[PDB]
Amino acid sequence: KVKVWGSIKGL
Amino acid sequence: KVKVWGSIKGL
Amino acid sequence: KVKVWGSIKGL
Amino acid sequence: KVKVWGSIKGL
Amino acid sequence: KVKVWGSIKGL
Amino acid sequence: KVKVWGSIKGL
Amino acid sequence: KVKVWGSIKGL
Amino acid sequence: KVKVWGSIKGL
Repeated sequence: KVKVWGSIKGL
Repeated sequence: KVKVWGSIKGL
Repeated sequence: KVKVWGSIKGL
Repeated sequence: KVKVWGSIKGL
Repeated sequence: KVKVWGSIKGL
Repeated sequence: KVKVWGSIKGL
Repeated sequence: KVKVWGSIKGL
Repeated sequence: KVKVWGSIKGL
């Protein structure tokens, strides 16, 4: 399993 | 702010 | 599946 | 207010 | 697909 | 910034 | 075990 | 950039 997390830069 | 969360399908 | 949500800063 | 919603294609 | 919709605040 | 972490299933 | 890590380009 | 590294279990 590969987790993805964060926020889109500039938005 | 635009959040991102989940997992990569097939991994 | 990687979900995306929120709102654009400053708008 | 400008909302954002969806999922990243291919993931 | 990541959808974007709304209106610009103050305009 | 959207980060990724995990391991490939079955390996 | 095969680890996966980093960040998605362009985000 | 999403790096991958390790070894296959049992081999």
